[PDB]
Amino acid sequence: HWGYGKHNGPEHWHKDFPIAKGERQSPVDIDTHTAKYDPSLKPLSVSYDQATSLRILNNGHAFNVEFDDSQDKAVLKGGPLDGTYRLIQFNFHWGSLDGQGSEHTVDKKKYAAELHLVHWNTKYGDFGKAVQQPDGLAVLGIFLKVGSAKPGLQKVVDVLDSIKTKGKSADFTNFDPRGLLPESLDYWTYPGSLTTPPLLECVTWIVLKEPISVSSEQVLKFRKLNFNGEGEPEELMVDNWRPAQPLKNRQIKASFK
Ligand SMILES: CC(=O)Nc1nnc(S(N)(=O)=O)s1
Ligand SMILES: [Zn+2]
Ligand SMILES: [Zn+2]
Repeated sequence: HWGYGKHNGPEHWHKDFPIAKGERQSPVDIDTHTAKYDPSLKPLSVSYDQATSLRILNNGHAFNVEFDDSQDKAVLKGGPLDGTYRLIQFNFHWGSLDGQGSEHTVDKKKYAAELHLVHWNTKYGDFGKAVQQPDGLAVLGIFLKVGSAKPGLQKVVDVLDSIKTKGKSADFTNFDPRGLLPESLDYWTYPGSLTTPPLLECVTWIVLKEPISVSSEQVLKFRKLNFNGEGEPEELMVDNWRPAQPLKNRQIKASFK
């Protein structure tokens, strides 16, 4: 089964998922001097006030917080998007050390972790259909750097102990995702893919310029999770990030100058 180890990591994925060597793979390195400022990009519209979180789960690769996506409660629109995109989940990627952990990089700079807020285009009916379309998903990427603590992330940090191993899940209601957003919504956007198998090329990536700060104690708790299931030899869940892929003549557009 795929993973992030020496024998089943990113460099091996192409054997089971040939699309890994595709034309629009993610993540990528964002070269800030080559990115094109596009004055026609509209501001992002994030409406998370009616968001309903359900559970938090350790899937053996990272941990996800899932939301009720049966209605337009938490949606993303505007920016480079056409139509309404419904929030379904958010997940993180982190490193074993503070100088690595993010998937996307900015001018080769790696951040301590990266948050992904996944949304699917409502015109497709369900998430399963959306992943088969070139404009099926919109993922909002937020960088995390170590500094002062992020109050809004603490609820997540505190519950990690209950979902320590692969397969564990816990009820996680009333979590407000607005507490994870940076102050500015300036962004870079480019057409890409999911960063984990099946690596489908169905994502419009929206990467925020401004990182959020989290404390050392907060990220330390992420590193306590396990890749393994209960009762198996312990493998700490760290470095669950995919390296930057070739841009291959796609253009990264910026909403700011
Ligand atoms: C069910 C679902 O959302 N799966 C995802 N797989 N990888 C994702 S990512 N890391 O690109 O956000 S989202
Ligand atoms: Zn799996
Ligand atoms: Zn992710």
